[PDB]
Amino acid sequence: RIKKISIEGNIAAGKSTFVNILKQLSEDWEVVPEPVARWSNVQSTGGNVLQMMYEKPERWSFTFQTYACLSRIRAQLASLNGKLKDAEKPVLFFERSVYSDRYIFASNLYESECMNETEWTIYQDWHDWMNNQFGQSLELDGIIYLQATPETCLHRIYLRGRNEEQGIPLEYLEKLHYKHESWLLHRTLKTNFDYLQEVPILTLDVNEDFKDKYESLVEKVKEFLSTL
Amino acid sequence: RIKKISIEGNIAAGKSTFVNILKQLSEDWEVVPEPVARWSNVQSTQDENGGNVLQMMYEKPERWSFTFQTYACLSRIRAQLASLNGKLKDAEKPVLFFERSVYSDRYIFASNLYESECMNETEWTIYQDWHDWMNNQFGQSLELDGIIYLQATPETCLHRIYLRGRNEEQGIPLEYLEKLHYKHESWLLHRTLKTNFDYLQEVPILTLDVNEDFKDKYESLVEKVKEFLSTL
Ligand SMILES: O=c1ccn([C@@H]2O[C@H](COP(=O)(O)OP(=O)(O)O)[C@@H](O)[C@H]2O)c(=O)[nH]1
Ligand SMILES: O=c1ccn([C@@H]2O[C@H](COP(=O)(O)OP(=O)(O)O)[C@@H](O)[C@H]2O)c(=O)[nH]1
Ligand SMILES: O=c1ccn([C@H]2C[C@H](O)[C@@H](COP(=O)(O)O)O2)c(=O)[nH]1
Ligand SMILES: O=c1ccn([C@H]2C[C@H](O)[C@@H](COP(=O)(O)O)O2)c(=O)[nH]1
Ligand SMILES: [Mg+2]
Ligand SMILES: [Mg+2]
Repeated sequence: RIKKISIEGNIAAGKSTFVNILKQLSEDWEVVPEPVARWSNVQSTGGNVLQMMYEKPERWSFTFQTYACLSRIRAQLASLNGKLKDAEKPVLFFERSVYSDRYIFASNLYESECMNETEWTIYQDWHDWMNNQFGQSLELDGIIYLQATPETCLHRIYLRGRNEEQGIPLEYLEKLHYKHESWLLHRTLKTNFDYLQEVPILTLDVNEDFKDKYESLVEKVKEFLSTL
Repeated sequence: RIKKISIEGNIAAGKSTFVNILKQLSEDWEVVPEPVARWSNVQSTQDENGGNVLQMMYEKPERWSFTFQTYACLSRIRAQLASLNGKLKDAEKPVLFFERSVYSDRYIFASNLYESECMNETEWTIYQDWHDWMNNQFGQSLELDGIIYLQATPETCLHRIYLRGRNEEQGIPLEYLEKLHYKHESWLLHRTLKTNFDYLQEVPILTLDVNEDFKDKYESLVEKVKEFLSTL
């Protein structure tokens, strides 16, 4: 019975950065980071299935997207049962969606011919099902679109220095950025999950370095939150 | 209220052949076959010609062992779960026969493919958690009440595989069948296969020797089933 909100955007736009700005001096706010740490070592509930994916996508992209998405829905679900339901005015923020996996990233790869048509049918059969009983409660109350041009994104992918993702072309980020605008701005993107069409969208321009200029966005979120 | 019973055995032992003799036998009896149909042609799940993932897994197992086993298990979990909600729930002595359980998927077919090196370490690591957590979530509904093992020599299975005519599996070596036979015997007969799900060790099994052609001489066996069920 908490306000579940997704912090969405591109590769190193600054999601995890703002997620940690929000984790701070907000007792009624706790964040759920995408398991990009647990995708790096694949062990018992290591091996790098993200690097394997980035390396031979026309091979591991499917195995990966499946593990990636499962790890999300596992962590997301588990967070609420525990944590702090008792607090009076709670908000739980999710680094990425279960939807962004299927509709922006896994779709992207399929189109980029990394996912065999039959790999795509399976992924979808799987996803449309995982989010029925497990992603039942786990439904969204709002999405925060951290907008950043693919241009800055690329500099900030290096600025990070994550080696698996250093061989990323602007053209890739560019093709992602378009799936984003199509989903969260223009809203031309059509999903199987029909409630998602109506839910709110706070667009924030994170092109301008917000590391020590966070105080404005946080006001604009506190606003967006009063709404829901 | 619904008794759940697994019909287990090696490839082409006579699971469906046996399960259809019992489906006819009573009104309070119903079967849940394995979705080999949706594996042969992978479709978009529509209600009011897709690839063959089983053929893919066969011709190049290095590549489709994991992909198939995941789909295979999902489709099973999906199908089974569906049967319980069906209209036959209100009856006196209603049983359910399942063509293979979610345990044979992992502990026989998936594990062997990992032993045969077709599926890599991290491919295996992923499978297991997935199968664990997924199965554990909403687990109570699917617990078996008993298992029926249809015992046939790997050579009988090779004959029945040929008797069937499944193009894709017409290349299955004796050794493959021989390997799977050992994993069934280990689990369902010698009862030495340790599985994560602990309830299993306490479920009653009924082993039958389908080495002789039962399409005709089924009378003896059924009566055994009937009495095995009276003791559940
Ligand atoms: O105001 C900011 C926010 C982020 N970053 C850089 O952006 C990356 C962090 O982005 P993050 O991983 O948080 O975003 P996500 O990957 O979740 O999109 C790193 O390179 C940071 O140094 C930056 O330089 N200034
Ligand atoms: O006593 C028997 C049992 C089976 N079969 C044939 O053997 C093949 C494999 O049987 P089935 O599909 O039932 O085996 P399963 O794969 O279900 O264990 C089929 O063509 C059956 O008609 C047969 O001729 N006689
Ligand atoms: O559905 C997803 C989600 C994430 N990623 C990868 C992209 C990034 O390299 C890595 C971490 O995400 P960012 O925080 O860098 O966006 O996750 C995918 O490939 N597919
Ligand atoms: O978990 C499974 C289940 C089935 N099969 C294969 C073996 C058979 O060729 C076919 C199913 O038919 P029978 O098991 O009914 O023979 O799928 C597997 O490899 N793994
Ligand atoms: Mg990240
Ligand atoms: Mg069969």
